[PDB]
Amino acid sequence: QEGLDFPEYDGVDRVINVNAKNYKNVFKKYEVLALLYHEPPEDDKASQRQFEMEELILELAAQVLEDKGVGFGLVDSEKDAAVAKKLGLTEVDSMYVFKGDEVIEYDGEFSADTIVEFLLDVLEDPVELIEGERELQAFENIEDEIKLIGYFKSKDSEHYKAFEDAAEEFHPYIPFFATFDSKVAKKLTLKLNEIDFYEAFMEEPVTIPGKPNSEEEIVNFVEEHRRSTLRKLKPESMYETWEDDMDGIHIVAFAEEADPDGFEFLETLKAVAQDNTENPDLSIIWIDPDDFPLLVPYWEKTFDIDLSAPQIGVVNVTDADSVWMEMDDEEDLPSAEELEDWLEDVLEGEINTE
Amino acid sequence: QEGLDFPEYDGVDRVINVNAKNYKNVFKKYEVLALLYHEPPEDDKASQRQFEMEELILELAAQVLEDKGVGFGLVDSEKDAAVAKKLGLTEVDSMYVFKGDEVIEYDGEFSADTIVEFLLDVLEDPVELIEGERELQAFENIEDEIKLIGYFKSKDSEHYKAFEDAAEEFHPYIPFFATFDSKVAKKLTLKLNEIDFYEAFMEEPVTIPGKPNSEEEIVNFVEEHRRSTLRKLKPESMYETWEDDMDGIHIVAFAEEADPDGFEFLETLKAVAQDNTENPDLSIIWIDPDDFPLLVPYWEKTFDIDLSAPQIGVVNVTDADSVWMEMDDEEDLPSAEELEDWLEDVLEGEINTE
Ligand SMILES: [Ca+2]
Ligand SMILES: [Ca+2]
Ligand SMILES: [Ca+2]
Ligand SMILES: [Ca+2]
Ligand SMILES: [Ca+2]
Ligand SMILES: [Ca+2]
Ligand SMILES: [Ca+2]
Ligand SMILES: [Ca+2]
Ligand SMILES: [Ca+2]
Ligand SMILES: [Ca+2]
Ligand SMILES: [Ca+2]
Ligand SMILES: [Ca+2]
Ligand SMILES: [Ca+2]
Ligand SMILES: [Ca+2]
Ligand SMILES: [Ca+2]
Ligand SMILES: [Ca+2]
Ligand SMILES: [Ca+2]
Ligand SMILES: [Ca+2]
Ligand SMILES: [Ca+2]
Ligand SMILES: [Ca+2]
Ligand SMILES: [Ca+2]
Ligand SMILES: [Ca+2]
Ligand SMILES: [Ca+2]
Ligand SMILES: [Ca+2]
Ligand SMILES: [Ca+2]
Ligand SMILES: [Ca+2]
Ligand SMILES: [Ca+2]
Ligand SMILES: [Ca+2]
Ligand SMILES: [Ca+2]
Ligand SMILES: [Ca+2]
Ligand SMILES: [Ca+2]
Ligand SMILES: [Ca+2]
Ligand SMILES: [Ca+2]
Ligand SMILES: [Ca+2]
Ligand SMILES: [Ca+2]
Ligand SMILES: [Ca+2]
Ligand SMILES: [Ca+2]
Ligand SMILES: [Ca+2]
Ligand SMILES: [Ca+2]
Ligand SMILES: [Ca+2]
Ligand SMILES: [Ca+2]
Repeated sequence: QEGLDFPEYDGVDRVINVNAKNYKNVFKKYEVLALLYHEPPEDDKASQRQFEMEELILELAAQVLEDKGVGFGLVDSEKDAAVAKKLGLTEVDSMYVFKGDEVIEYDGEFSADTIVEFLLDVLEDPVELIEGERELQAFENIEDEIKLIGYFKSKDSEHYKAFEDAAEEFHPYIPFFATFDSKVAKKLTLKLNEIDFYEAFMEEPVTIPGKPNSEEEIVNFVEEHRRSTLRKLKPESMYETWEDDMDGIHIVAFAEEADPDGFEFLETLKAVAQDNTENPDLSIIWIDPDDFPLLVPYWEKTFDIDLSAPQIGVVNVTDADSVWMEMDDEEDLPSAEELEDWLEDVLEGEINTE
Repeated sequence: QEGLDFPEYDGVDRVINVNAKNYKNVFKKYEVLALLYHEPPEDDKASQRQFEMEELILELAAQVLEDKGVGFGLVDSEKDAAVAKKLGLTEVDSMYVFKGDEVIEYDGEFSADTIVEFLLDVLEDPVELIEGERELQAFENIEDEIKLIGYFKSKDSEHYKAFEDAAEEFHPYIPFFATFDSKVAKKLTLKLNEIDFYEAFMEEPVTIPGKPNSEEEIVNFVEEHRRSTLRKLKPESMYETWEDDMDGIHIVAFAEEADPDGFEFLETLKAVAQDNTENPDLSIIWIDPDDFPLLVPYWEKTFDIDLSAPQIGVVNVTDADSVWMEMDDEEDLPSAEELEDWLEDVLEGEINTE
């Protein structure tokens, strides 16, 4: 209770419809503005209470973040079509966050805490500094996300400023790090103004060519290397990741990292992904079921799998049709060779959902 | 949406009031029964709305976990005082989970996902086996919670069965591990029938004396060593931890593990905690603000601290009055000796909230 009191919605109306009349003043009122771009709801009671539930979630987030200068609004895809075209709102059910000169699309779990955590991340500065051996270890501990790190003279360096400009383009989904510490740069093998790109779960980085790097060179490189061989599904971006597949067919690996059997399978998956990381056609989404408890019974019934054991399979996003690697039980995990056999069969189409 | 469809409440009334007339019927209907013990809500509209919101959270959890044999019910502390006393429901706002011969008290964040995640943990078996070096590594990776591991001949061992009996008494809050692997036991330095107790964040375990250990011997040891020197606040048990104050105060350390500065402060805190782990009067609650986004603005306003930087201080649990260690900014972290001197001043009353 005292010192540990979750906020409860006070009923004050803070999330309003944004339209051609007020959108210019609403932007002036709030330093950071989050606009949910939505289609008009249907009269169905299941979709009626659904839409009212969404706005109340934004109402709680608006209350929690009021003092930090964050505002929330709603934009109707039909009623406010001219406003949506002017602002760049194009994907229904996405929430567009306006910070400075940037527009950030939120396409993640629509819950109050996930949205507030995301907005708190948006409020942070886009570049994290690294100085000393212990901060370097914190950088090295990052593995489940893409990361960049550059070595510059100081914050006054023109090349640091270009690095920060590029960081703003991907904020807050890709952490950018900068060091002015020559001893840190030496251990990372970074020469002056060099920037290293670390693919998720990869040990070895890729150095951005053509140093020093303009904002344009960094942004183009990151866009070219956007898709990791192994990606971890995260609530803040779960629908963006789920929708980011060419043929709507995912290789999905379920592994509970804290469980001994899940850990064993995760080791093999990471090693295979590392050994095959140059394959431009291989991409695997790792889901830790402990990150999505409300989806665990849904997954087990829809996929006909037991999520207390590791799994890897093929999922068709059209109708959740799926096929899974055969294991006798949790102790019959594939070797790296067996896993590589199975992935090659999936890429060739020999193993499929159809 | 297909493959990533969060469940929505279907309006079916699955959570009902459990009273002296129906309580035996309800226990018979469900394998596992979770009963929320609550006072009657106040009659004003806001109090009524908040109560209906909490029951809808339970209705969603009951819908998600219906096929797994879980049911939820409400017990009124005024209307149902007799049946509450008979069932051992004594702490208002606690949810008591009945599995087998055990009653598990839930005293954590009242959210649908946290509750469903907790119930899925309850449904798991209370002892996890360790076999092989890679599963041993998974055990060694556990550090933010108390863990026990024992070496027995097989599942048929009388001493394994006593170990499993004791595990059920702390399920699912303290993971119990067992190995029948002599190679794993040798690495852990476990002799046959020995049980090692690992306090959270400690590198060295404490062997339970008096092997072979009966259930009562294990339960008494764990209860006597229940409070770690450094314990992490977790949503599943946040109120149990917060209500376990030390003479009306908590020493609270805010540190974001993923942030380089939070990581640095966390290293020092873990080292000081290990160096002072024998002091029974020292206990520190580590809060990672990334784990409680909905409480971050509340904390910054209530404690008057900047949660973008690491913090440690004293919090009075009666009125949330607080005092915090002064640091210029996130780079002005205390050394291990400075942190230990500050903790000593707190334990002597030289630093206090009054
Ligand atoms: Ca509250
Ligand atoms: Ca509203
Ligand atoms: Ca969406
Ligand atoms: Ca831009
Ligand atoms: Ca989308
Ligand atoms: Ca954060
Ligand atoms: Ca700039
Ligand atoms: Ca730009
Ligand atoms: Ca981020
Ligand atoms: Ca290099
Ligand atoms: Ca260049
Ligand atoms: Ca999108
Ligand atoms: Ca595909
Ligand atoms: Ca297991
Ligand atoms: Ca196992
Ligand atoms: Ca790759
Ligand atoms: Ca979880
Ligand atoms: Ca195994
Ligand atoms: Ca096999
Ligand atoms: Ca099929
Ligand atoms: Ca749904
Ligand atoms: Ca009901
Ligand atoms: Ca409670
Ligand atoms: Ca309580
Ligand atoms: Ca949540
Ligand atoms: Ca779990
Ligand atoms: Ca037994
Ligand atoms: Ca017992
Ligand atoms: Ca647990
Ligand atoms: Ca030993
Ligand atoms: Ca004994
Ligand atoms: Ca309690
Ligand atoms: Ca920092
Ligand atoms: Ca720093
Ligand atoms: Ca201790
Ligand atoms: Ca978080
Ligand atoms: Ca204040
Ligand atoms: Ca100082
Ligand atoms: Ca630092
Ligand atoms: Ca002293
Ligand atoms: Ca005071």
